[PDB]
Amino acid sequence: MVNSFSGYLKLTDNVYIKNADIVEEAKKVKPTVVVNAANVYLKHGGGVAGALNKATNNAMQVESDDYIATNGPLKVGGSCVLSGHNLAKHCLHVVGPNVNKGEDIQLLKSAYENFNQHEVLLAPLLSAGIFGADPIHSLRVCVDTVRTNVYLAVFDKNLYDKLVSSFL
Ligand SMILES: Nc1ncnc2c1ncn2[C@@H]1O[C@H](COP(=O)(O)OP(=O)(O)OC[C@H]2O[C@H](O)[C@H](O)[C@@H]2O)[C@@H](O)[C@H]1O
Repeated sequence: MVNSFSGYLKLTDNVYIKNADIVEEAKKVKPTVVVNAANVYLKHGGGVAGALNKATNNAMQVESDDYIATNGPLKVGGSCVLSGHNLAKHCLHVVGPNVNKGEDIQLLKSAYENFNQHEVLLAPLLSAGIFGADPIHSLRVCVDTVRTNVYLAVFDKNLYDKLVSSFL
C-alpha cells in the first residue's frame, strides 16, 4: 500500500518519526491501522487514547465498552483490533506496562510485538506518557522489536527534538 504519510524523518529501514498529533495524522492519512496506547480496561481517558476517542465523538469508547463486556480486559503487553471509525480502517489498541504502578518494563517489548501483525501502522510511543516509561527507552524498544513499517507521531516538540538526536 502507498499512503500519504509526509514529512517523516527516517530512523531505520522500517521506522519513521514526526513531530505531530496522531489524531491529525490519522485524519489526514486515514491509515489502515492507527495504534492506541491503551490500558487493559480500554478506558480512553487521556493522552493518545483520550484524544483519539474524542475525535471519534466517543464511538471508540462505546465500541470498547462492548468489547470488554464480551471479552474482559486485555493483558498487559496485549492488544485487540477494533474499528478506526472516522480516523483509520482499524485501531490496534495496545497495552504497554504501567511502570508507575509497578508493572514490568520488560512487557513493553511484548506490547510492540503486536505491531508485527500489521504491515503498516501509525503509532505513538507506548508507555512513554502517563505510564512512566523513559521515552527514549520506548523508542529503542520499538526500533529493536517492530519489523513492519511504523510511522511514529510524537506530539511533544521538546521530546521529539531530544529523541531524534539520541542514539538508538
Ligand atoms: N495526541 C497525541 N499524539 C501523539 N502523541 C501523543 C498524543 N498525546 C500524547 N502523546 C504522547 O504519546 C506517548 C504515550 O503517552 P500516553 O498516551 O499517556 O500513553 P501511555 O502508554 O504512557 O499510557 C497509557 C494511558 O494513557 C491514556 O490515558 C490511556 O487511556 C492509558 O490509560 C507520550 O510520549 C505522549 O507525549
